[PDB]
Amino acid sequence: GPAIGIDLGTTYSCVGVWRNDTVDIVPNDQGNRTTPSYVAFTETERLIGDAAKNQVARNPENTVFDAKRLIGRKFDDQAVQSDMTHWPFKVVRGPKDKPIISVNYLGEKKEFHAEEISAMVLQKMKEISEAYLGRQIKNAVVTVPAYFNDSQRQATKDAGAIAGLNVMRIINEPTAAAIAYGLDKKGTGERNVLIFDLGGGTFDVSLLTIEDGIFEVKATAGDTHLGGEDFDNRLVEFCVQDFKRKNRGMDLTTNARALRRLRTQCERAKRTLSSSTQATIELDSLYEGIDYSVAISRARFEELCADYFRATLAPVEKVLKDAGMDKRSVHDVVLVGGSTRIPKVQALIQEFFNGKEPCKAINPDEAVAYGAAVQAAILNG
Ligand SMILES: Nc1ncnc2c1ncn2[C@@H]1O[C@H](COP(=O)(O)OP(=O)(O)O)[C@@H](O)[C@H]1O
Repeated sequence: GPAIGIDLGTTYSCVGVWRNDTVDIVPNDQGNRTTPSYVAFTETERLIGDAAKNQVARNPENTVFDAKRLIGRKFDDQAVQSDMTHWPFKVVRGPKDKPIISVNYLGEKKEFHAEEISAMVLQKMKEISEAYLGRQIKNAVVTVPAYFNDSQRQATKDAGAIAGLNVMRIINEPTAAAIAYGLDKKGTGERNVLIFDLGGGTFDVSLLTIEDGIFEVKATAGDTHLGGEDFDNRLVEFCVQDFKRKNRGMDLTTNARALRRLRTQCERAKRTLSSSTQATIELDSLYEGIDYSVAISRARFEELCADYFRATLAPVEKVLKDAGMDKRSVHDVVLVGGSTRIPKVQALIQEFFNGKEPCKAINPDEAVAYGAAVQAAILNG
């Protein structure tokens, strides 16, 4: 039957399908083409995607996310132990050193492996595709980070099987993005491709070489805790200090609701500032019946996050340095990840590459799913 490509992302997931001999990226029921990689369990239901993410504050112990940071890893891994201190859900050690997520669900304690959480997300991507295409779907390519090891790959395949998918192949995220732009069929001889992938919570840079249409991952670098959320945090912080300055030292972070509402509008302000030079936050009855409003300029946003945005160019230097390649030798710079929409981030990268135009014609948070789907179709016939 038909085959699909799924980007199983750390914070968002995305699915591509084949209609009329081209690739369609599938909207979810919110009209969005990316679905949060969130699941939640209550006494009467389980929620996936936006619904799960939206109720996190009301049910934080049973709202699971970041499963991609556990999948295929061991419980006493240092990264795992570090991440566990920032998650409100419980993780305990299963037999054979396997992490187990423990939550409450339908009135009982329930245990899940990370691949079981990821299977739910994959099942959602499968369902929305089935509605979109009007048929049952089994065959899929699923993407993973280039640095994922054999155990992380197999656990991703298992998440596939658990969701009822026949995973024809697990391919690398940066390669899928390269495939989406046809880069393996563009020009003569050897082609050097840099993938710059800045998301909600992770940053990955990958340097690939293509020859005779064959992909080799030459070098990877990045930061697994830099992305869009950190930029949101900086906007929040600014607003908190502005509010004190206006209201005799009153701190808004003391109230939870005021923070959620503020964090919600900061995210929206950040998005708005990718296409406008000004954004407004205005929230009635924010803290102590105190109303709050502020005008935030793009320049101010760029200023609050200046260190972060400069820090994204260091992994670009590391992959090039590690591969013994000059930045001049890169033929395609590909922007992937929703945070690449930030004009300043695009300007920094373009400046680093001496004014070269990036490949950005495909939505950067859809490029991976797109390439996955091309590959699914090739493997499918
Ligand atoms: N227009 C925009 N301007 C700035 N940031 C954006 C915009 N659209 C999406 N983002 C950011 O993209 C991030 C999600 O990226 P995505 O690539 O979907 O995540 P993942 O890393 O899981 O693949 C979020 O932080 C979101 O705020």
